[PDB]
Amino acid sequence: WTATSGSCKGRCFELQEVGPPDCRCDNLCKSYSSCCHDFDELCLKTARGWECTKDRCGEVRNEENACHCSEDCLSRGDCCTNYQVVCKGESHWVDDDCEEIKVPECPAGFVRPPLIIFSVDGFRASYMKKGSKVMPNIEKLRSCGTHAPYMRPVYPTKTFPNLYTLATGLYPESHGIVGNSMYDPVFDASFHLRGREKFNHRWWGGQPLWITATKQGVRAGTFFWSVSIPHERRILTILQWLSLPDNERPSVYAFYSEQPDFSGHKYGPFGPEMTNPLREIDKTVGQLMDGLKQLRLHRCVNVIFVGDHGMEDVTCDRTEFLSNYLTNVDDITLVPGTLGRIRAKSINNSKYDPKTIIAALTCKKPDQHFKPYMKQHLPKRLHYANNRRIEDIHLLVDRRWHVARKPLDVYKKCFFQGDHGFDNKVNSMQTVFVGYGPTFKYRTKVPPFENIELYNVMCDLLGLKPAPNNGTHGSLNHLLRTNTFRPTMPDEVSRPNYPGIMYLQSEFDLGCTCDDKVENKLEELNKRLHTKGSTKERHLLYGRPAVLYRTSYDILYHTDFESGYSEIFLMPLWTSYTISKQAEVSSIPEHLTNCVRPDVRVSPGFSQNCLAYKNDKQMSYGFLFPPYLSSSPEAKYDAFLVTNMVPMYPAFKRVWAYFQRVLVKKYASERNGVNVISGPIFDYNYDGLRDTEDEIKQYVEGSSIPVPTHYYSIITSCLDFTQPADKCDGPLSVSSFILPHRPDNDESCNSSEDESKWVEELMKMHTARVRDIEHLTGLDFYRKTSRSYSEILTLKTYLHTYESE
Ligand SMILES: *[C@@H]1O[C@H](CO)[C@@H](O[C@@H]2O[C@H](CO)[C@@H](O[C@@H]3O[C@H](CO[C@H]4O[C@H](CO)[C@@H](O)[C@H](O[C@H]5O[C@H](CO)[C@@H](O)[C@H](O)[C@@H]5O[C@H]5O[C@H](CO)[C@@H](O)[C@H](O)[C@@H]5O)[C@@H]4O)[C@@H](O)[C@H](O[C@H]4O[C@H](CO)[C@@H](O)[C@H](O)[C@@H]4O[C@H]4O[C@H](CO)[C@@H](O)[C@H](O)[C@@H]4O)[C@@H]3O)[C@H](O)[C@H]2NC(C)=O)[C@H](O)[C@H]1NC(C)=O
Ligand SMILES: CN(Cc1ccc(Cl)c(Cl)c1)C(=O)Cn1cnc2ccc(N3CCN(c4nccs4)CC3)cc2c1=O
Ligand SMILES: [Ca+2]
Ligand SMILES: [Cl-]
Ligand code: NA
Ligand code: NA
Ligand SMILES: [Zn+2]
Repeated sequence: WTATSGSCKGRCFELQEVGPPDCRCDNLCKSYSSCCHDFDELCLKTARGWECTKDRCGEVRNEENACHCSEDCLSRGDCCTNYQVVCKGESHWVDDDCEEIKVPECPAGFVRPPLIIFSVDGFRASYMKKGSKVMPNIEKLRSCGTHAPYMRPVYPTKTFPNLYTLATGLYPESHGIVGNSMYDPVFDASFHLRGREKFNHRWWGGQPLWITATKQGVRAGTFFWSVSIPHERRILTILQWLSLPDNERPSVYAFYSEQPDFSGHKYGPFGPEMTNPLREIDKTVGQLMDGLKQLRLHRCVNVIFVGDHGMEDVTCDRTEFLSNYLTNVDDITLVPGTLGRIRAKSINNSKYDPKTIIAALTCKKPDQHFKPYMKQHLPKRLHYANNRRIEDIHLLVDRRWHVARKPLDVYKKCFFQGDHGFDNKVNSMQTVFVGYGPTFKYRTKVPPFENIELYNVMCDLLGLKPAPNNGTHGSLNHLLRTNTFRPTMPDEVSRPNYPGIMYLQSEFDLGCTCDDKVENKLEELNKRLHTKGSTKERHLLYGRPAVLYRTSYDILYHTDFESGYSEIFLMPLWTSYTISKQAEVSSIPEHLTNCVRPDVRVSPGFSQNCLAYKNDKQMSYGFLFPPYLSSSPEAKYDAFLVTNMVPMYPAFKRVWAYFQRVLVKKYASERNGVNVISGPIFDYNYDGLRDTEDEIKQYVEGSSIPVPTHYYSIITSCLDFTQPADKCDGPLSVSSFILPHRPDNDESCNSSEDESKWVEELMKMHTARVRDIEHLTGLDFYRKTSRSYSEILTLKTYLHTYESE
C-alpha cells in the first residue's frame, strides 16, 4: 500500500526518497507505481515542447510549460536548453571553438567540479567513426577531451552487469549482477529486466559510486531512472538540481539512454534505421552542453560519455538448439541467448549428471557455434565463476549466434536483428569512453582499457576514497590533468633465501636418475659465477617479483634462468629467462630423456621426488625453464634439476612442450627477444586469488606435491622492437596467458591434429593481464624498471586480445 493521496507540490524530483505509505516524487517513483496523484501534472509537464522559439522569447511565465523562455528562467533555473541561443543571440556549445580548460571555471559556491555521467546502452565503439557525420556534439567531446578508441565491457556483455560494474569497479561475480536474467538458488528467486524482484537490494553487492559519495559527505542520488520519464525531462532535471543552493546541490549526476541498444536489437548494429537513434542521442548531448553553458558550468563540469556494451548482428536462423544434442532436454533449465547457463530443472534429482551433459555438448557438430564449459574452466580473464548465481555449466556462444533449448522457445517467445552478451574480447561488444572537462586532459588519445577501472577515476574526480574494487588504482592516471592518487608498490612480505651448496648427492633418495657424470679450471669459477648470479641481469630484467604473502622460498640462479623456489609448494612460484632473437632451439638428447637431478642447494625434505610421478599413472611432469632453449649442452643439465620440475598431465604436456619448443622462439624472432616468467597457479576455489596450502584439492599420488590448476607465462619485450628485449630504454610490450591445467584437451576440438593446428589458438583464448596473474599468485612484477609506476600499472592491466581491426 502507498496512500498516493499526498502531493508533489514543491517536491518534483526530490533527491531524498520518502518512506511509505506517504507517496513519492523522486525520479524512481514511477518504477514502484508509488508516485503521488499529481506527479504527471506537476513533475512531467510537456506543454509547448522542449525548445524556445522567437514568439516565446521574454514571454509571461506560464507554469504549465515544459520549460520556459521568460526573463526569469535563468534565476529559476528552468529555461529550455536553447533559451540563450534563441532569445539572447548566443551560440550553441557545438559551434564554439574548443578551448583548453586549464583550470575549473566554476560559479561562486561550487566547492569542486561536478561530475556528470552520460551513459548510453548498446553504443558500439565503431559508432564513433561510422556515425561521426551525424553526431557533432559527441565528436566535439571526443576530439576535444580525452578518449580511448574503445572501452572493454565485462562478461557477460549485458546491460545490468555492465552498468553496475561501471558504478562499483567490481566484476559481476563480486557485485552479484551476473546476468540480465538470474536465478539465485538460496533465494529460490529470479531476477529479470521486467518485474519488481530487481528492486530488492539483496541482489546488489559492492558499494556504488553514489553511496561512496554520500558516506564521505559528497551529495549524490541513485543513477537509476524510471523508463517512462523522457530524456528531455532527465536533462532539465539534472540542470535544475545544478541550480539548487550550495548545501542542497549534488556533486555527481547520471543520465541514462536506452538508445541506441533498443533499435540496435530490432535493426542490427548498422541497420539504416540506426542513423536516427544516433542523431537523437547527439541532440540530447547538445541539450545538456547548451544547458551547462547557460548556467556557466560548461568549463566547470567533468563529463563522462560512456557505453555499457556494443551490438552484434544476430538473427533467429543463427540459433543452435540444445534439443539437437541432448535427448534429455526437459531435465534441464537454460538461460538462453548470446550465452548459455544450464542447471537441473528439478533440484530433487540425484540422477542428474553435469559430466554427461558437457560430454553431449562437446565437439558434437563440425560447425558447432558454442563451446560448453564447467565454470571453473572458463578463461580466467572473464572472472566468471565465483558466485552461487553462476551455473556450473556455461556455454560460450560464438559471435553472431544464439543458443536455445528447443525450437518452440524461439517462435513461441523473427523479431530481432541485433544482440549482445558475447565474450568481452569480441570487437562488436566493445564500447565507448570520452572524458571532457577541467580534470581530464586536452585533445588526448589513451589506449583501450576496461570499464572496471572507471570507478577509481570517478572517485579521484570527486576527492573520494574508493571502496575496495577490481580496478588498479593509478592505471588510468594518464587520463587526468591533475591526479590526487599517487600509487605505491606493495611492500614485499617475504624476503628470499639465497642457499649455497648445502647437500651431498647421496643425501637424496628421490628415485631419480640422470646420465650426467661425464666430468678445466677456466670453466669452473665461471660455472660458480652463474650459480652466484653473474647472468642474472640477462635473465631477470625487471627485478625479482615481490612475494606479497608470508612464505619460505629460495632464489636459485643458473646460467640460463633464475627462479623463486617455494619450500612449501615444492616448486618455483616463478622462473625468469630471456631468449634473444638470435638464440637456438636444440633437442633433449636421447641419454637425458628421463633425466631428473637433485639440487644440492635444496634439502631432500623440500624437494619433489621421481617415485611419486612413477606411482601416479595420471600425472607426469614438465619443466618451467625449457631444456630446448639451453645456451649450451652443459647449461642444459641445469634445466633437469628437480627444482625446475612441475606436475603436468600428459594431455597438458602436448600444450606446454609446443609452447616451449616452438612458440617461445617464434615470439623471440617476431619481437626481437622475449623475457619469459612462467609458473604454477593454484585456484581450487575459483575466486581468482592465490590458494593457501590448505585449499589444495589435488596432490601427486602419495606425495605433498600440490597440482596446479593453471600455468602462467608473462612474455615481455621492448615496445620499440628495433631494440632487443635485453637492451630496451623506453616502454615495454607484454602478453600473458593463464593456461588451464587439464587432464584432457576436450576444450580443443581439433586436438587430435598437430599441435600447430590448435595449441596457439587455445593460448589466445586464455590470454591474460599481468594483473590477473598477480591476484592468482600473490606476486608483484616489474619492480625494477626505468619506467614510471603509473605506466607500469597500465602495463599490468594490458590484455592482448588477438582480434582483428
Ligand atoms: C574484486 O574486488 C573485491 C573487493 O575488493 C574482492 O572481493 C573481496 O574478497 C575478499 C576475500 O575473498 C572478501 O573478504 C571476506 O569478507 C567476508 C565478509 O564479507 C561480507 O562483508 C563485505 C564488506 O562490506 C561485503 O562486501 C560482502 O558482500 C558479499 O556478499 C553478499 C552475498 O552474501 C553479496 O551481496 C555481495 O555481492 C558480495 O558477494 C561476493 O563476495 C562473497 C564473499 O564475501 C562471495 O561468496 C560471492 O560469490 C560474491 O562474489 C559480505 O557481505 C569475510 O567472511 C572474510 O573473512 C574470512 O577470511 C579471512 C582471511 O583473512 C579470515 O581471517 C577469517 O577467518 C574469515 O574466515 C571466516 O569465514 C569463513 C567463510 O564464511 C569460514 O569458513 C571460516 O571458518 C571463518 O569463520 C573475508 O574478509 C570480500 O567480501 C570481497 N568483497 C566483495 C565486494 O566481493 C575480489 O576478490 C576482487 N576479485 C579479484 C579477482 O581480485
Ligand atoms: C536500465 N536503468 C539504467 C541504470 C542506471 C544505472 C545503473 Cl547502475 C543501472 Cl544497473 C541501470 C534503469 O535505471 C532501469 N531501472 C529502473 N528503475 C529501477 C528502480 C529501482 C531499482 N533498484 C535497483 C536496486 N536498488 C539499489 N539501490 C541502491 C543500490 S542497489 C534499489 C533501486 C532499479 C531500477 C532500474 O534498474
Ligand atoms: Ca583461490
Ligand atoms: Cl543473462
Ligand atoms: Na606418471
Ligand atoms: Na579434443
Ligand atoms: Zn540490449
